[PDB]
Amino acid sequence: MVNSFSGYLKLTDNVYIKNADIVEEAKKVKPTVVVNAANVYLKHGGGVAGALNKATNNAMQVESDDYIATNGPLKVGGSCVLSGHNLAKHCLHVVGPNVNKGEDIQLLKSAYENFNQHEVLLAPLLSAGIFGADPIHSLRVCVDTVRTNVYLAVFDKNLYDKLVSSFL
Repeated sequence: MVNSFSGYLKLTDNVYIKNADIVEEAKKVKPTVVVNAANVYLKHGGGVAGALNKATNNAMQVESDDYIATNGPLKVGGSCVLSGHNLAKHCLHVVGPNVNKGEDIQLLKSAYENFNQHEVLLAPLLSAGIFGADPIHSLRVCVDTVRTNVYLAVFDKNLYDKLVSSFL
């Protein structure tokens, strides 16, 4: 079905990419699902998580603290669905491995598998940015793992251009 995502470059049958600030893109589109680059404690301090949480006026963090108090930490490679607040219907909090914590990059595939539970998502590249993985690798795993329709927002223009120009 037609959707309102605009200005994306089509990489494959199901994967699209744009140089965009995921906060602004979520505010404009109000997608059914926005993906957060979460950690196991849902402590949304920085990176994508800090930015999304700030845009919710800390409501995402308040909700997340209750989630953790009830359920305990997520697994690396795991996820949970919480409110999307003012950004989306739902936020899919997905934990990619953090290379700066020594976590196994193979868990990146498991992390992306969570996307297949949703027909359409707005998402960042998992484990990129402050999580320390190579974004080119993250994009490859995304394309080779996600079968549902995923609209990727890449914050940095230089990285966006490199991701497009190196894509196989």
